[PDB]
Amino acid sequence: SMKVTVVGCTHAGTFAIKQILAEHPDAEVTVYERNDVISFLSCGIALYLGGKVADPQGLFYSSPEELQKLGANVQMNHNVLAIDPDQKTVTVEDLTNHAQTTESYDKLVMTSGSWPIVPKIPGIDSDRVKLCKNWAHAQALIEDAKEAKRITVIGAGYIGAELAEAYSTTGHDVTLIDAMARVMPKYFDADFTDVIEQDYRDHGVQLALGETVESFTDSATGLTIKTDKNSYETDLAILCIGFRPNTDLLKGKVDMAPNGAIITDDYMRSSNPDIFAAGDSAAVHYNPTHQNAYIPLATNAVRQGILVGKNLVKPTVKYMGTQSSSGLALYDRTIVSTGLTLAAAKQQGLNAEQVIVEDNYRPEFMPSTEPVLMSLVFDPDTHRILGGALMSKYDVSQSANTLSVCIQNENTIDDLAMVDMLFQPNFDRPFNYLNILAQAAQAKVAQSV
Amino acid sequence: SMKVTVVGCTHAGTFAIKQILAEHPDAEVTVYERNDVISFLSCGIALYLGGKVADPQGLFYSSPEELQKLGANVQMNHNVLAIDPDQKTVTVEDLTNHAQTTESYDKLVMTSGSWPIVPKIPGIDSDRVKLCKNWAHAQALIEDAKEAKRITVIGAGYIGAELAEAYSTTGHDVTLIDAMARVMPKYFDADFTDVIEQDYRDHGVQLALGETVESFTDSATGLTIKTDKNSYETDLAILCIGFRPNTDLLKGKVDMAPNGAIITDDYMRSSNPDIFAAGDSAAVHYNPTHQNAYIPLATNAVRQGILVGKNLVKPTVKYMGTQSSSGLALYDRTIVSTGLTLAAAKQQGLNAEQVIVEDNYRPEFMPSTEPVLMSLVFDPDTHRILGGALMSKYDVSQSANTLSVCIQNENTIDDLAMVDMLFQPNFDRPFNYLNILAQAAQAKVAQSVN
Ligand SMILES: Cc1cc2nc3c(=O)[nH]c(=O)nc-3n(C[C@H](O)[C@H](O)[C@H](O)COP(=O)(O)OP(=O)(O)OC[C@H]3O[C@@H](n4cnc5c(N)ncnc54)[C@H](O)[C@@H]3O)c2cc1C
Ligand SMILES: Cc1cc2nc3c(=O)[nH]c(=O)nc-3n(C[C@H](O)[C@H](O)[C@H](O)COP(=O)(O)OP(=O)(O)OC[C@H]3O[C@@H](n4cnc5c(N)ncnc54)[C@H](O)[C@@H]3O)c2cc1C
Ligand SMILES: NC(=O)C1=CN([C@@H]2O[C@H](COP(=O)(O)OP(=O)(O)OC[C@H]3O[C@@H](n4cnc5c(N)ncnc54)[C@H](O)[C@@H]3O)[C@@H](O)[C@H]2O)C=CC1
Ligand SMILES: NC(=O)C1=CN([C@@H]2O[C@H](COP(=O)(O)OP(=O)(O)OC[C@H]3O[C@@H](n4cnc5c(N)ncnc54)[C@H](O)[C@@H]3O)[C@@H](O)[C@H]2O)C=CC1
Repeated sequence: SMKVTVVGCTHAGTFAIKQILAEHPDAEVTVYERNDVISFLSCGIALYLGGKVADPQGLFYSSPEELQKLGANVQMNHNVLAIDPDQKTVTVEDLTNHAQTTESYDKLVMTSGSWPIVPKIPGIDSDRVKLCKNWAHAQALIEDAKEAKRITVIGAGYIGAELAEAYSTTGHDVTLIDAMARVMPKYFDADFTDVIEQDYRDHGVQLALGETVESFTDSATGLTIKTDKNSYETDLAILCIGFRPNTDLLKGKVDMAPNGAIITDDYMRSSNPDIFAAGDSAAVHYNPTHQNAYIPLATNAVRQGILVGKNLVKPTVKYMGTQSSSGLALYDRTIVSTGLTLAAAKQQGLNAEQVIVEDNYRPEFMPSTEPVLMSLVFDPDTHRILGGALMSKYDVSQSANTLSVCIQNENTIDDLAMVDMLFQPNFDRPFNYLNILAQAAQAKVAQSV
Repeated sequence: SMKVTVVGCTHAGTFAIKQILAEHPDAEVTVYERNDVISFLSCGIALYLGGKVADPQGLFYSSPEELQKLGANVQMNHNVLAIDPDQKTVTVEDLTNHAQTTESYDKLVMTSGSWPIVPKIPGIDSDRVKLCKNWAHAQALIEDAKEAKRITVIGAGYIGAELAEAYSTTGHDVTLIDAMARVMPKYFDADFTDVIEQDYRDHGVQLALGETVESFTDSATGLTIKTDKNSYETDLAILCIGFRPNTDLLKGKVDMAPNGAIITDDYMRSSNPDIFAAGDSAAVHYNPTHQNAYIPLATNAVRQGILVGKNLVKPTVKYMGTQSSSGLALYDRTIVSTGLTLAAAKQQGLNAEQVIVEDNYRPEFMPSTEPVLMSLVFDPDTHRILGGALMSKYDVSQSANTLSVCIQNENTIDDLAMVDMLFQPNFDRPFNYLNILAQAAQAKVAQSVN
């Protein structure tokens, strides 16, 4: 029978394994994972630190026992040391007693994920510099937070943004550093991030944008962070400056993007037809540009894991690509986006324009309403939608998924301007705010004629 | 200059006129409207009666003066008496002095909308039987609600459902009657309406489903509504049993559906190439069946009005059809749908199956969460999505628009099962609840193959 080795098991491995066992229940699935847990939802770290998670065990949705019971041979506390695609073997280390074994496989599933970027900076080994990725890291932050009044968050991507918000609302003195000039520059245009930065300033967070850490130095009173433009004193520094694919086991053995992301076909197969990849080990197929990209999100892991299982024996279900839809909640605002920002489209040489629209999401005659700030990015010539974003105190998150479906189907601003959407004054004006947004894009293109 | 006559101006006429004047500023636009107002949002009636509207002037978004300022010749309080397409004339009555005039047109915009269905029943002329459509009706209801403790709502469609809830939450004794066995049968399947009906009962509303009124009889202490199965004593009856297209001016003169809805091409042109129709006077192109239908919603009026304006001279923008997406809020529940119910699909002989899924919309580890009851209706062979619905105390209304776009693009359950949707625990589980819904449809189709 078919022998399947799965390297790594947080989310992609978990979904791949369950899918493989459901659709090929004779297969012999072995999974290796360095940790002693699986399925930890790292989104819960900031939620716990912000006082929003009562029981942290609720942040796990599966377990080794569950996978074992389903028919998998589950090897926790094991570190895969080598993969030999020519001989189709893996060499593994039991972390409890150091014992090494070598095993054969017919199909290998590379769900080894990512690891935080850790720059080579003097002092980075300090006990006061911590990572924020897995359950081990979360437990350390849960313990440190009590004694750490002053917290420096290094990196203002999604992780840093959520941490800075969580610590600031729980009475800590927060400084937020990013190398770029704005917070979350990858995800929103300046009209959005200007508003978010002002929120941070209003809540007492110190912004240190356009700065890179040169050194960490311990002192009698805490940790000294020297940037190229300033020096900060802190009790705890959290490093969250992005992800690096954890794929060295296959470096030089399968096609990879420059950063090591495994390239796959539409069935999640690597350049080696017996080696699949899913999750943060793999590039995504990014529909707005029709290019490979590396934008690691749990949504990719659960989908690609399922596809590995469906395609393990022969191509069966095509990968649909992604829009990299994403969002978060900060200080009572919902902020969501999908596809390209205008900044990114222009940076990549694409033909792109944008409208920004601020409207109340439902009529003023209602008992209450809320402004929603909206962005639509489009090709001014083909009118193809390239991306969009929404921000409101009203929960507009579901509208980013509507835009995702629009992009998935290559819809234009003219489609979105008139496509049927319901009207009821509890929810919107006679035209939905997404119709209104696209109508403003029409008006921009028409004025350009 | 091109001469344009617009018959009727609540919403579709308003949007057509603004679009015409913007795209052809020189055209001479004359609009006739029976009432003395335009742009009244009838959705505000239930809201006002429910105590949710402070200033009812906020329920108007435009005005005769605004259209006049924009260049229209606005003839309020005028009633169009005749339309002769062969001669391209309209005959009109000034209601203030009965003066009639006849005018020529190059293009006519039929935005005459609809009127409530009023059946031929003994006693229906009573002062205690009221309509619930326009601003005149609203003002009458606002006055009478003060004294009438017992309200009978005749018709459990959207209007009736919202009225019953509005009156029930402001201290009235409400009885809700429908000829059909369920409330809102056109819009949701029984798993949803069973829940809504229980909601009405829990709030003291008396349901009289599967009953038709035989007579209204004034009695010593109120009005007696006689049905084929019971009798009810009320202080006010509201008749809201559907809309009829108000199209008699053109009956015999342009192709119509059996109920009088004007059939249009993809440019909103009637069978007479100089007469356009938009709004409740017109049929919609219903995408799930690819057939004409009559499902009057304000969403159609605003869209078709715009399209009339863009297509008045030459075909410029095609009509995309509709899924008839619709929904409402009742007792803290958001309830939305798009496309076909299972019941409707099978009543029309379509090949169709359904999955019902109830899940919390976001993870249980959050400080709160809410169940969402979901339905997906689909062709089990092609996998095409035919319709869907969601119900939750969390505001899931936007998800009905996601489904609408899925149907607009002829997407399948397999598309929806995997299409990219964001994950953040403030909003959903790793898979969005719409992904989860379609994955359950996938599981149902898989079980039926072996
Ligand atoms: C704080 C934080 C918050 C986040 N919030 C969100 C959010 O809100 N929404 C969203 O969509 N995404 C979010 N993400 C991203 C999401 O968590 C990741 O995309 C997801 O963890 C990737 O899943 P994965 O299974 O592919 O890889 P991983 O989670 O990285 O796990 C891969 C596993 O492989 C193991 N492994 C690696 N090498 C070996 C080896 N040689 N031998 C044995 N085992 C090995 C590792 O121990 C690891 O456990 C967040 C991430 C973080 C850190
Ligand atoms: C209580 C109520 C609540 C509603 N709630 C919603 C909701 O929440 N969401 C939604 O999408 N839809 C809702 N609707 C439906 C929506 O209001 C209608 O679809 C909309 O009014 C149709 O607009 P219209 O301009 O095409 O037609 P109409 O509003 O019917 O206006 C047509 C106009 O033409 C005039 N007219 C007719 N004949 C003549 C003539 N010979 N001469 C001169 N004038 C004439 C009439 O006076 C009328 O003003 C609701 C309707 C009602 C009654
Ligand atoms: N709500 C959501 O969707 C969430 C998803 N994630 C995703 O997990 C992955 C990792 O998250 P992040 O660590 O925040 O990565 P990120 O890619 O989202 O942000 C990294 C930030 O670090 C900055 N940066 C890079 N190098 C730096 C340096 N030397 N010094 C200072 N700043 C530097 C970058 O300008 C960038 O803003 C991302 O793909 C993220 O989208 C994580 C948390 C929440
Ligand atoms: N939130 C929303 O979308 C709303 C939109 N509307 C729309 O306005 C239009 C008219 O609204 P409604 O009057 O509610 O029509 P409707 O078509 O929604 O419902 C009419 C109801 O009356 C029943 N009925 C028909 N004849 C009857 C009879 N002789 N006796 C008793 N019951 C009878 C029907 O079974 C039906 O349930 C509809 O198209 C509606 O969708 C109106 C209010 C709110």
